Amino acid sequence: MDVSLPCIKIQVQTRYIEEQSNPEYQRFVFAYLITIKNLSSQTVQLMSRRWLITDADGKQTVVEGDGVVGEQPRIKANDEYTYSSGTALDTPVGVMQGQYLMIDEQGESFTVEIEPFRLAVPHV
Amino acid sequence: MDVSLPCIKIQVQTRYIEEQSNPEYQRFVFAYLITIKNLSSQTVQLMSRRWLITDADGKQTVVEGDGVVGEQPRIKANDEYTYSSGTALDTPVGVMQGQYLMIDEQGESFTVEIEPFRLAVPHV
Repeated sequence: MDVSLPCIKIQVQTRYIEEQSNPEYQRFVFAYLITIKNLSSQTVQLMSRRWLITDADGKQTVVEGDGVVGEQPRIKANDEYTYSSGTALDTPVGVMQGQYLMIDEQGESFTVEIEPFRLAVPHV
Repeated sequence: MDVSLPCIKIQVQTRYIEEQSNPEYQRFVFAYLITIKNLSSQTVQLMSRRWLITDADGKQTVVEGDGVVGEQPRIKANDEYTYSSGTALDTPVGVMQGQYLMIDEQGESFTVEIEPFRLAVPHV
């Protein structure tokens, strides 16, 4: 009957933290706030994460581990989980992309892609 | 920022077609009815498909082409598209899995995985 992977919708908002940064010393600090909405009919659980973080010059770093912010959130159908974290770059703009490794209700592994998004100093 | 690919829910029901089959001659025919639901907030379009069909003895076949049933359905948010089609195997059971290639509202490509489902003679 269901033959699609559980639908997980991810949104992100970002903000440059001027109070933690030092442009002079090439240190640009960003905060990110991420919402994970379970759009499937089962409860799912975020087990681990892997980030690929690229600065504006193209320098790549990998950051992985279990959970987000120290936890493995269990998300019911039609529920969501939000958290925030941060990264520092050597440049005023950069990109993060990666994946969450989740499990479904039967303890089955599935990977969820976090599409690339930009980190940027204000530019309106 | 939405940073996951559009959520597309695929469901399926299959049926063995006794009138089209000939067990004596090892010919087993199944029909399949697929519903594709747009759970994102943009209009998407299904452009092509690719199937891997596996019979109960492991014999594999690939079937691919543009559209489904001649069409490239344009599917709005919270609408759905249903079609049926059919496959014949040498064996009373087998498996189908594959992919749809869709485009999003900006006309970007994304692949939707159709997980394995079984085709089977009735066995209740």
